[PDB]
Amino acid sequence: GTSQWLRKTVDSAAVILFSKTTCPYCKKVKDVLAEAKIKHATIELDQLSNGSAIQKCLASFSKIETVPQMFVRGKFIGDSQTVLKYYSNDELAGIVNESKYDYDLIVIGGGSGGLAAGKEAAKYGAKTAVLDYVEPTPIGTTWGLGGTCVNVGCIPKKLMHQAGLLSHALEDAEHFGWSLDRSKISHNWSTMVEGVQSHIGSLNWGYKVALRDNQVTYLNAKGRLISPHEVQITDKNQKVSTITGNKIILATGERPKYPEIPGAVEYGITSDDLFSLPYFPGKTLVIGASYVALECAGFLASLGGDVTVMVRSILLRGFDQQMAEKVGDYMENHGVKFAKLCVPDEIKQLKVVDTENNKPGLLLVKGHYTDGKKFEEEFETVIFAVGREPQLSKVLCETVGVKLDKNGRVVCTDDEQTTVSNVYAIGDINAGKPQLTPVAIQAGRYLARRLFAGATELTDYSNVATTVFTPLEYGACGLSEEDAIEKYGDKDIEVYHSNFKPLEWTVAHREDNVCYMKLVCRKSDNMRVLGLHVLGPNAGEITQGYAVAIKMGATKADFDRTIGIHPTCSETFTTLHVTKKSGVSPIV
Amino acid sequence: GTSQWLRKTVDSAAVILFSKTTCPYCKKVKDVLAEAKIKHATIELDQLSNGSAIQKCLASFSKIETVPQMFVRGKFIGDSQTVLKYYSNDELAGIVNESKYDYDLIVIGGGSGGLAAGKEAAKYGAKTAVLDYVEPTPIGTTWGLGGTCVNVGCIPKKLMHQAGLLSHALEDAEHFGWSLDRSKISHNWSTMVEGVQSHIGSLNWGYKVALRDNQVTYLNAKGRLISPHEVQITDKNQKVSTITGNKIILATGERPKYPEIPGAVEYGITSDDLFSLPYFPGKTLVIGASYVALECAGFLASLGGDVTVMVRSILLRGFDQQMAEKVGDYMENHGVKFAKLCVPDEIKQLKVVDTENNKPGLLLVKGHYTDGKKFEEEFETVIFAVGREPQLSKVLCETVGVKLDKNGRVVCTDDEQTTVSNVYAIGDINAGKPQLTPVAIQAGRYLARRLFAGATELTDYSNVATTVFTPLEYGACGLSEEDAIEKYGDKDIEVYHSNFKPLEWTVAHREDNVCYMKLVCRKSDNMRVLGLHVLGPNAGEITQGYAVAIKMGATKADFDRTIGIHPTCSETFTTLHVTKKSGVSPIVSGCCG
Ligand SMILES: Cc1cc2nc3c(=O)[nH]c(=O)nc-3n(C[C@H](O)[C@H](O)[C@H](O)COP(=O)(O)OP(=O)(O)OC[C@H]3O[C@@H](n4cnc5c(N)ncnc54)[C@H](O)[C@@H]3O)c2cc1C
Ligand SMILES: Cc1cc2nc3c(=O)[nH]c(=O)nc-3n(C[C@H](O)[C@H](O)[C@H](O)COP(=O)(O)OP(=O)(O)OC[C@H]3O[C@@H](n4cnc5c(N)ncnc54)[C@H](O)[C@@H]3O)c2cc1C
Repeated sequence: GTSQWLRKTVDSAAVILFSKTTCPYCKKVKDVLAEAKIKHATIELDQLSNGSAIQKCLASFSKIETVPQMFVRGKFIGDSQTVLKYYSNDELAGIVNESKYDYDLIVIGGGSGGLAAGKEAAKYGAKTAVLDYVEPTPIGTTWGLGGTCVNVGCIPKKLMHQAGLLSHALEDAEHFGWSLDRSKISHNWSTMVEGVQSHIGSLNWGYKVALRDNQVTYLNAKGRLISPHEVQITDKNQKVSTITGNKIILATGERPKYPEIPGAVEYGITSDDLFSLPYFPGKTLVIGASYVALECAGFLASLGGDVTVMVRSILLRGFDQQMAEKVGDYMENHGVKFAKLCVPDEIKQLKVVDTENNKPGLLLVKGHYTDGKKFEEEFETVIFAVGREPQLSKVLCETVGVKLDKNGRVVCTDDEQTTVSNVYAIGDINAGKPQLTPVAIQAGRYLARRLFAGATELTDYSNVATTVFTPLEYGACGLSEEDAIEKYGDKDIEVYHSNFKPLEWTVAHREDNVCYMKLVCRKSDNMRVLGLHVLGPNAGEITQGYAVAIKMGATKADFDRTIGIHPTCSETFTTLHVTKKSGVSPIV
Repeated sequence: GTSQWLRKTVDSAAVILFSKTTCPYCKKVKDVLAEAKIKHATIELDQLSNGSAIQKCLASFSKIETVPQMFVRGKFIGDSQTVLKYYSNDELAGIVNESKYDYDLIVIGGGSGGLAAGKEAAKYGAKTAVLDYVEPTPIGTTWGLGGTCVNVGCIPKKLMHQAGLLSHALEDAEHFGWSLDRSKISHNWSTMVEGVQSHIGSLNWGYKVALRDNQVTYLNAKGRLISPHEVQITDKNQKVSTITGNKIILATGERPKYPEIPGAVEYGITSDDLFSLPYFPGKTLVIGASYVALECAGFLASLGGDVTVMVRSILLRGFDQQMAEKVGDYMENHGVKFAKLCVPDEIKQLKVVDTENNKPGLLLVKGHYTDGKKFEEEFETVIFAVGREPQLSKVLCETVGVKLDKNGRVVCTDDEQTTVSNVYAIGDINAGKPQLTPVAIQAGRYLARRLFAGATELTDYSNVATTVFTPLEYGACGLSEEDAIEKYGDKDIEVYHSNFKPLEWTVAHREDNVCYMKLVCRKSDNMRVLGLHVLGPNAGEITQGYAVAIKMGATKADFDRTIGIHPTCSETFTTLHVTKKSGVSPIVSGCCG
């Protein structure tokens, strides 16, 4: 067992040090490499029960069995004696840097997973190179280091969500005694975008510098994979180059799909454009039903905008449809108009964008309904939230032969390994993995540890909790009710559910029976909580804690035994009693 | 033992039916009892691991082994044919009403635990009586059914807390692009208390109906447990009677302590008085350092008040002390003055409460410091929050023999049983139990079930999560740091921790590195999470979910495995790596990277 583990580890590590805490020579060397500013991976043999047979199995690599044993890229370099010998002449900084390639690792793409990976690898020695190029949107939009989430994703999305939530905090303030007129108050999109952009702006820098502070060579270059070890980089002005790499990680992410219809690319905008947009979108049509679509439709509405969402079939496909229904309903009951069962045929420009005045154009959206009826309306802005796609034909020469799936995504074994043994893929592009930022970060960190630090641990992609950040938030962990029903059958699935009202809402004279949560369990299995769902404020803060207990395989009995914190939204989980089969109402 | 149980179920349950889920004549008997509006507990034997043992063992009460078998108050009343025979002759509703005592249960205290228990026992066919009487405070303040939490506790507490959060959310709006100065806006306290009371009003009524709906006899009366089964009662106009009850539930709650100093009861108020006070408190002094003390100081400050807090010794005794300091230092930095190491000596009236203008008085607070300096300041109102005492001397007639402890609290077994074998106490009074609402409700329900439903499960009192609702909230679950070391030794205790900033706080320009969270773990036992602590927004919402995993015995490995939800405050618990004994600083370096 250990024979194969050790065979892969030393071969792939850049700067590694086998050691004991119990061996004095081993700790003395750690002191030296520290004041020599050498980053190395430390395997501690006294803290492992696979280790009993390592010193004996290091005879095949260096013909010795004493600790410490420092390796550099598969080949041995020396123990306490040879390390100090190489130190007292400045020769250590020259020996560690010795490399078969330009870099131990090249990371193509500087987004959530990309950056996370490069930063970790560098910690254990790897001379790392992270490449990031942002390709302009049709209309011309670009941004700094950080990837999707930082620049055009979670960060702006949630700050804008926040601006939107505060719209109703202002309303509620009045009921709680605060003497302010909500009617007289308005929102300045422009002010808000400055705020948001300024934060993103400082995040771009944070990263840029973070890589510097980690001996990670950051290049603002478009990377192309020409051969299993060679990456072709293009700079800000066409100077083509070819750095070599030992390990390759593909972390290039996705971009927003445009529907294949006239006028779309020319007059329509994606989420890429929305977050840095100079002027308030105005009367807006969102075309799509992804969490991206409803999130954006949701915060534009809250900022006093005229918002329509065009929906071809169902909202939030993949998500639990009872909950998606309740999400959509909340939004409809609050001004988001829906064009149900409807597609766009074309987008025609009625009016151009006024820059000198900072105001949107007018656009005409021609489309049809399912029953063939026409659709025709004028919108100031058209936003296209119809899925995202990886564009790896910009990154991969087919002649390297990295296998892509039915829809253009890197097919990987469970170690994020591609069909090409030194090439790896993480994040949004790794087929079948949930497409979320902590998922990519985790995937990346755990991969760096396996490659350049001899770790075993794999990234667990199951029961990864999510939050859709709509006007009323939706938090989820585990299977949707319908999925749970297909897996272990209807008679096996019990659903304990309930409506609830945040105490903050009572005085504020908001809805009863609109906030809602449910637990989806499997009775044959002790009533195992397969799935947790909640619609209400701070849904993500609510959900996060249970994602742990679910990972650990919680049952309904666990939830019951746990005591509530009062007054909170989240507690209502701890005292759930009404099941769906009983037909009893879940209202208060 | 399996038999030991059965005896306990037949002798205690008001109305119980023994059953199988598959047996058609059980289904018929069930349906029949539902149509005749009869409430009963049920035990489905086909889903009890000791099933065939209990069934054969039933013969000692009924003489039969068949199902179903109906029992009322320990009297076996018949098989299917017998019970069907009773149903169409309509004699059934009278056979369940037959009882030796007036009620199967007298609950004394219509508060959190009392109501919770009341409603629960009632559902299984136990005849139930909830007693509630609200003793007015010194200045003469009273409220309706519900208890402390409903009228003068959690509900008004967090509602006022919410109003304090809105203050800072008005500042925040401006940065997020909204058109308001929030520098000229003021807060109208009169409007807020109308709203807060309006709600407590509807909860008063709500709970009253709830009891009636479950056929619980609600008496707005003072309850004296005069004998093991006798409860003497005084209604609205000193008219006395007596009612009997098989089993008694004490859930009388505590009331706020006062100091032994002149002027206190005369000129000062307690939290009971605060949440209905018609005038704005004005320059307020809060004497204490309990969560009530801090919370009330917190939102009063935020609501535009001049607030000083006099601490005898330490902030939040009982709570992890590192967390208590941070909690305090926040409040100080946000305009809450603290007279530290300080106790009051007396209070004197300088102006009388203008009760026709909605304006406070003026009070002289003479006090001395830990060393001598003699403290002496004026305050428009003064609020005492020095802990809360049980008034069992007002309820429990001495001659019964129910053991109280050092502090006047009912000593119970871990099945809530007092020294008098049929009397139980639950909630704030059950000594040495965490004094919280969801505790008092869990205790009540679980008790009611054990008795009248034949359940076995007790209330788990270990690792109960809390959240102090100060300006920046404090959520906590399990052992403090000074207790994890104190019990398992420094060498065993590994503390992971980290500062954080809400993404919401960035644009709004609030503090980086004031929010803090930590995980007190134990090396030997696989890094078992013994404690979780969090200072930051929505701390209640954050903590709750983890209190479930903590319960099941969570290890750091478990937090590590779990993916974060981005962007949330709570997610910082999943990537914690920095430890204390390794020396690395908690501070989040920058907008990271
Ligand atoms: C509007 C929106 C909101 C979202 N909200 C959330 C949320 O709230 N919570 C959550 O968990 N997730 C959210 N996500 C998803 C999240 O953004 C992704 O899961 C995350 O970006 C995955 O990171 P990645 O490294 O795989 O790809 P990316 O972050 O996109 O990184 C890829 C980077 O590589 C660059 N690149 C591409 N090709 C090359 C090449 N030729 N050479 C050099 N560089 C290249 C790209 O420009 C890009 O910057 C949201 C996504 C969107 C679109
Ligand atoms: C300011 C404040 C804030 C709080 N905030 C929280 C919080 O945020 N979260 C939390 O979990 N807990 C909180 N608590 C604690 C919570 O209020 C108590 O833990 C809970 O109310 C205990 O319920 P109980 O049934 O044991 O007592 P109570 O709810 O007080 O029930 C006692 C009731 O019985 C009545 N009574 C007394 N004697 C008799 C008698 N002789 N006959 C008939 N009736 C009688 C009393 O009038 C009273 O209404 C707070 C407490 C206070 C004071």
